[PDB]
Amino acid sequence: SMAMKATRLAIPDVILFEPRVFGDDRGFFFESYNQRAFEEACGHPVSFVQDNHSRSARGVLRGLHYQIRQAQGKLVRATLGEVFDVAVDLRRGSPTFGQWVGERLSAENKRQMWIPAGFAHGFVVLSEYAEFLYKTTDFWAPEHERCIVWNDPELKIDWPLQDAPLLSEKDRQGKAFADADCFP
Amino acid sequence: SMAMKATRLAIPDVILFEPRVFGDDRGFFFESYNQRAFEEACGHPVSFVQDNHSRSARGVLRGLHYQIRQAQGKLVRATLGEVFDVAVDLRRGSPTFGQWVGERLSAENKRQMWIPAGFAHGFVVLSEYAEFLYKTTDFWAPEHERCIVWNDPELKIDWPLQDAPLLSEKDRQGKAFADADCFP
Repeated sequence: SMAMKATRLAIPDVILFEPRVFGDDRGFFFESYNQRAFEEACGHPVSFVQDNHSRSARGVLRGLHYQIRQAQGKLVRATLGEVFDVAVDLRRGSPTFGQWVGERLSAENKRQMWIPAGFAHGFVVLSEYAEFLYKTTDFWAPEHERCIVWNDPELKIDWPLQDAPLLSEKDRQGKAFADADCFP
Repeated sequence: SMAMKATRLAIPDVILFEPRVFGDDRGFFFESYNQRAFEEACGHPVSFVQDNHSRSARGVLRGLHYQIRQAQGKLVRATLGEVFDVAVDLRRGSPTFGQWVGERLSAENKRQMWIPAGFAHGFVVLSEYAEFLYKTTDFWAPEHERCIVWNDPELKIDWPLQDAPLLSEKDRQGKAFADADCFP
């Protein structure tokens, strides 16, 4: 069925993609996205309207973000460095509501995650510096972004970390999972 | 067009040659290679810089070899015994990427295969002993040879075998087609 690997995770709708590479470390070529494979993989059509690119230093943790209005699916990867990327299922009635999955994505391993509408998203940087890019199905609007605090006790996420995250004020002020409005 | 038969296989760039023989089993003469016929057959110039000769016993399977750097076309035959020789297309964008073809080459049938740059190559010995020789367009460098495991499930190669291959450690440690770096 492919020519990039696709693997459903503990939470099935969340998918990990692995591009096939051609060439080697001194020259290589790879497909970072293929509408056909991606749609066959996720089982439905998708339109990406915005691409976002960011750079953040070791230990920066941007996180537990999601928009309830102007909801968005996100396809994320690391073109530089290594992050641990996390997805939380906040879908009304989901059998896996309140569950999370996480994976290391890096420029070396070239892995990506699709995180559908209805999930909260986050990552922490593990390398000296990380460059993160994602494609979304709708635009990032601050007036609509909610947040769940990274270190929430019930989610009890396994941050491969071992040093306090450098968080933004906003993310520090994150809501407790218990108090979090979730997705219809 | 000839005076050795040339036949394109299911994967067109891979060619099977059959020399015309003169004489018989108690004396015979045949042309194992003719720059002119070969170039007309394969459609472009070729230079061969190294010839390799090997002897291996029944069931030895040396395989799924290719070099991405110092890439090589290979023209192979059996001067003694019988092998089943296999070619796998690993060319970025090839319509037949991930496809394979195989043929029995022997000292008796005198058949040969041209396996261009961009393919992985392998053979298993079917006779008591086999002597294998090939001409390549660039030199065998171990520091560059990659390998796909002979019994890969997706390639699902039809090894006329019926007994476990005696493999080298290296070939045992072969990569899965899925994880294999391929040719730009």
